[PDB]
Amino acid sequence: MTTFLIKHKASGKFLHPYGGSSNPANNTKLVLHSDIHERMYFQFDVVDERWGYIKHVASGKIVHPYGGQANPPNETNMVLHQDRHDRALFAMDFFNDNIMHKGGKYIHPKGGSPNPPNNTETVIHGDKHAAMEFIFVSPKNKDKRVLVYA
Repeated sequence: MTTFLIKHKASGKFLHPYGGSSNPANNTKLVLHSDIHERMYFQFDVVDERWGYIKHVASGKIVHPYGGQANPPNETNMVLHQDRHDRALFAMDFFNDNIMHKGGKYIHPKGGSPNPPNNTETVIHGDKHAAMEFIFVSPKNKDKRVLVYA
């Protein structure tokens, strides 16, 4: 199914598991990093119309708010975990360019910087601004948007 990079729009860095492993342990944090390789490729498993799991290709683990809450508060870390459940549902809003968790909050770089350094953690946060925007691009062309829903 269609593979993509999650690119932070303001800085051009990508979502990675911290340490870049092909098999990250449960609860490894998701960070921003400039490197491109097969261990930062993602896919999107549609569950219910806009909602689905954001899946790390190399390991098959998916994105979760740490602790798996329905309504994680601001600053909750994004991590990878093997479990599938409704608290790991996100919508990939490719029109407003953001990623929304089921509870209504978004993925941010921690600190909200438009230029986070390599290995900055990502967190849940309710705010909307230029620095929490993400676009979904081809592994072979980091400037070409791809359709994550098909």
